[PDB]
Amino acid sequence: AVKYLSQEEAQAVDQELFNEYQFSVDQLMELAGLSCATAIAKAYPPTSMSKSPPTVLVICGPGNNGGDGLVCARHLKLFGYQPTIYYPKRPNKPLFTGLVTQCQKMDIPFLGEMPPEPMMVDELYELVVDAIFGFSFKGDVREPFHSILSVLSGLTVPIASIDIPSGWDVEKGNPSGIQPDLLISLTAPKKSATHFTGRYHYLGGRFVPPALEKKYQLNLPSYPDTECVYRLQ
Amino acid sequence: AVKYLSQEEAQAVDQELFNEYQFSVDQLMELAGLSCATAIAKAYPPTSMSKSPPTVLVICGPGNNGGDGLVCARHLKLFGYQPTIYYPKRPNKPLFTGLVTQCQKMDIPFLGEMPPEPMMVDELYELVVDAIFGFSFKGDVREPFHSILSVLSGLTVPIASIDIPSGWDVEKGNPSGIQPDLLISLTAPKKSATHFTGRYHYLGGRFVPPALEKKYQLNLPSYPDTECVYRLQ
Ligand SMILES: NC(=O)c1cccnc1
Ligand SMILES: NC(=O)c1cccnc1
Repeated sequence: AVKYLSQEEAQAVDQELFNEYQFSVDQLMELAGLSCATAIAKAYPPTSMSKSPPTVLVICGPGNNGGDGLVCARHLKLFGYQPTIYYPKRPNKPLFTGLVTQCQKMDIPFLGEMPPEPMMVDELYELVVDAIFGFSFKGDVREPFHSILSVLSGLTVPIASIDIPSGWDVEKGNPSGIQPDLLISLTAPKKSATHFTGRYHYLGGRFVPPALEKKYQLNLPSYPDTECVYRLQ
Repeated sequence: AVKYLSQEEAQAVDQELFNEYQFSVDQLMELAGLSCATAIAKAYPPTSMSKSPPTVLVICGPGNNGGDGLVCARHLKLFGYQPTIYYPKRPNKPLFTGLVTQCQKMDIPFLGEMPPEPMMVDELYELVVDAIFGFSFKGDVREPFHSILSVLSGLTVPIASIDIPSGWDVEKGNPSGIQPDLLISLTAPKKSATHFTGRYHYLGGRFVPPALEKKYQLNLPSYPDTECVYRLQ
């Protein structure tokens, strides 16, 4: 029975990965990101899609979720998707700088603004990746995010959330939030992930050292062969 | 027809990845490394192996090949292998520092010395990963490497080379060198890889931007679905 994490649990575990075990943020983000694009490509394969190539909106927030998001975009390009990225609040740090520019020399479009009504989103993108807020977030959804979140939960087309449905109280979830169709739990799943309603819940981040796994008695599922994602249930 | 690279070609391409496209060395090394452990796990699966868990020697040199090597070790642990690492000449830089310590808190053994005769190697390890020298190397195999290379080409058990069979003149190859059974070409394959004799030749490093691919007219094979490795022929 794979454990779902308290907010403090996760941040400590995260803590070790950078502290004791010395994974750089570069490293794990790439894999977080790779896991994401993997999950998505599996969930919703291009063959099974309605356009060639299949369009996806990646909506990246200001912290790390954004990061994973950007990686994910780029791998999904590689995987055959035609992503567009909207990245409103960008911190001025080489990491995020780097990932942006990577995406840019992938001929990945960035949008300067969110289209205002969900119907136009639905019309321009087959899948929306929610890269806004992750575990460590603690309410106070400032603009423009409230406004995007607002649009998002109006969509017909499905949303893929990275780690957390943005704006779900990380433990509470949110009865009235956005209800994404795929939730890629990274590292371990989060208490909120029990409120998850949709059709795909992959786990990702094949990097937990078994010592860490036995520490925070995670009972991780065995990933198959060489995969970096596992479907749940 | 996938192009095999001149030494200068590769280093320029590499050059762009860090320059124009701004991939950090952290990033691409992880994927290089992940590709490697992938290739190996596929080539030689634990089920098909003779011990449980299947032992592997990873021999890491002083430059980047070593790096990929160390990553690879750790992913292969994750993949179900029981690797040991011998890492004689270690540069004092946080990158390599980091990867070591990662491996260490994976309960991965490091050897203090190379066992002297290949028969003992054969007896203690089912597969030897050659993480010594890559493309950019330019002869003058200094000790202890000549001595290890010497042991290596005496082995019964198979060798997996990362990017290059260490001590093959990167273009010439080496008729009388080590003759590894799996060669994981990273990014693109190298002129020497035409002299390759053994049974598995995977290509790896799913990160080439198609602009780069069209630039250095690489004609890369399409990786399947979400894989980070392709078997050749
Ligand atoms: N965003 C990440 O890289 C990450 C790292 C560890 C746990 N969860 C997510
Ligand atoms: N060692 C690596 O990360 C690498 C990067 C680019 C090309 N080949 C190998």
